[PDB]
Amino acid sequence: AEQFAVGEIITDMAAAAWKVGLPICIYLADMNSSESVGSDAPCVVKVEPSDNGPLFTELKFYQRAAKPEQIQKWIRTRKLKYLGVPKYWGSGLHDKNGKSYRFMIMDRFGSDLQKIYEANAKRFSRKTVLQLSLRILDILEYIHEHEYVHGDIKASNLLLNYKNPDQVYLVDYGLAYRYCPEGVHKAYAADPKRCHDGTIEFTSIDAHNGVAPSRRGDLEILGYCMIQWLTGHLPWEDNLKDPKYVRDSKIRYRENIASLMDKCFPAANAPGEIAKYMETVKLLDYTEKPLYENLRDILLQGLKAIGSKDDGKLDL
Repeated sequence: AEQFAVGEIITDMAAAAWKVGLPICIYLADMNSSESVGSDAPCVVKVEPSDNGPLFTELKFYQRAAKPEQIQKWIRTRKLKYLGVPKYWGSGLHDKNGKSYRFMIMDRFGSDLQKIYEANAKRFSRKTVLQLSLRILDILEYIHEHEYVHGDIKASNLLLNYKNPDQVYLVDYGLAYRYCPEGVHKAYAADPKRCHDGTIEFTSIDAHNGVAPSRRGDLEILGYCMIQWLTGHLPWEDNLKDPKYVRDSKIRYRENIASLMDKCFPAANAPGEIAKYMETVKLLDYTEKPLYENLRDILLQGLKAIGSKDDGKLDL
């Protein structure tokens, strides 16, 4: 079922016109023109059945949090170079072959980080890991301040800007969670209308305990990615078919972070900014607002330690 005739012009709810291209159900897209949509198209159009739950969830997040001017204004005020939240360009409803579809136009990207990680024999340098994590912290602060948590940070959800390999973006908000609607934090409890536990090797202890994801969970997920990226491994990676095992290790390692460091890093040679990062996340209550700038400054010490600085170079 081809949802679009290639090269057709579609108009979104605000009457903005777009041309649809070849796929990369996501298709290359661009502004309406006499010219065809090329391989170097700046946008993609995602189309799903109108009854698809995740697309609606993702679209609401994009409308609410990723308006182009909204993002630019944040970038300018917080004095960032960029912000890795993809931009929302429009959406609508598309009926084809007697069925109803929903579509959304968003930024197009280059490679995901997982392909790059694997091509590098599953290692990122300390430099690369710290630079990635600083920008992810910028992203998490932004979405958290707009009432959402992601719940599933990982390399395959991190894409490079297709025209700038030093900018990384966090994608996939189909199972993102609105933890703070109208400024009222969700209680420490399960959400019946939510099925997802994240990705098993990276997910939060909260998620393992069947509680809705919150801000501390996102920072914890990022913690586990940092270790994975630095070392090629997590301690519980042998037994991911048993979520009981994975939660148990996580809980015990949270209780003793030095033993996590000893386990994951050689000898007596563990990067202290990572330990400090995890110690800081461990102190967070379920409903508590992280001190994002403190977390960034902890990472900045890692860079100072290795003879570098936050120069924006991901060094991939």
